[PDB]
Amino acid sequence: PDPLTLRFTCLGDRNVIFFGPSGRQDGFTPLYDPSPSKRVATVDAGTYGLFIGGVGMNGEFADTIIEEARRNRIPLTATELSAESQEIQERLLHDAERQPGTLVEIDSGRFSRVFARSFAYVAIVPNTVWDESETGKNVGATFLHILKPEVTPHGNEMNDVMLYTVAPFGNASDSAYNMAYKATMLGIVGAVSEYNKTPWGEVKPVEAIRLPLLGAGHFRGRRGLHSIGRANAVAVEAAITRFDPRVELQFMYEPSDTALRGLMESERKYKF
Repeated sequence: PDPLTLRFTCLGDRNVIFFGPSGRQDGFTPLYDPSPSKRVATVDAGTYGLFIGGVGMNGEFADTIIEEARRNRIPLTATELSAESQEIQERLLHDAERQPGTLVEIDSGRFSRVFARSFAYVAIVPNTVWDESETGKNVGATFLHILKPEVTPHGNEMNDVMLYTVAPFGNASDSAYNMAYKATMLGIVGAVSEYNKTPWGEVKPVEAIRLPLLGAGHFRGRRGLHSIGRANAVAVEAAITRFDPRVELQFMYEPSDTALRGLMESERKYKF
């Protein structure tokens, strides 16, 4: 996948990477590289039920974790990972909702074979400023996990951080959709910002985040991809402005290049 790099003055003159098509179906970008130069945390396009598994990118995350587990000789099945990830992330979201804008935490490594430590963060309490009936439930919920070495992709120490986030369903009205999308992006960037400030951030910082086009695929419903590119672009602008982060942004590939086009439009709008 060609890492196309473009500078954005609307994002404080930051370089953003937009991976081109890979050899895989629909040019799907790999979750993690076998030989990374920096610590990239990839953001799982999560489900409203908060499990790791199933289909789409979420399924690829599960397959990757399970394959590495089997490789390192651990009895980990799809149902184990689905249920455990679900349990941990349900509990953490409850804690996160008690204290919006704060990074909450539990030592999952004490009882898990997959997760060493687990975090959560919400910019806005779900179902308060929008209705979960149109967006889906647990929208904006953002989780960050330090993976155990025995499930770390490609067995590389630098690939042992992942994120998991829940995007708004596309059939939500524009007003609610855009608002939820921004809240979600704030959750991602806020979680990283807050996490890098902790002692864990001294040892295992997130130096870049690899993002899909959130809300795409199965979460689209009837919504047009253009409206999603714009929602993402504007959400990214607000998040960068809020946290002014050092973290590098990378966007995974999908055939319509909507993530790129949305931000190109934001750049054009900013520069004129």
